[PDB]
Amino acid sequence: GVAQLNVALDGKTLELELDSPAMNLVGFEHAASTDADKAAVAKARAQLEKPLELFALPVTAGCSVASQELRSPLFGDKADIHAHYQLSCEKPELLKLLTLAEFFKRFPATQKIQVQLIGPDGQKGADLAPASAELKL
Repeated sequence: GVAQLNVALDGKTLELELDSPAMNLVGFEHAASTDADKAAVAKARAQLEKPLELFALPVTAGCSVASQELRSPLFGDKADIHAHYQLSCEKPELLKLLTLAEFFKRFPATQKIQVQLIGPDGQKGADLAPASAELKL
């Protein structure tokens, strides 16, 4: 139950890249057949489309979404989910702490998240888990 997250904080710009097996987010590795499959896909799509909620960005930072991409056949019009987010924060000084607590609540099949961070300070790695879901930005 292992996802990657790449974070990049340069000034106003916050970039988030999630790479996860479909299993963690949707509950299965096939394309969507049954009603129960189509409803799990739609629940995951709706959640991944609200990144300020899923990554619990603090409202005080003034974060807004400039772009977001879901790359998977599950989310196209016709075995890995990629989710790319470009955010812009009016007060990025207030981004002190990234919490994946909400990601773990909304996708409880995710047991561990490997985070890479890149910032004016350099590169930083951490393994996050429901137990310790926080990372100093």
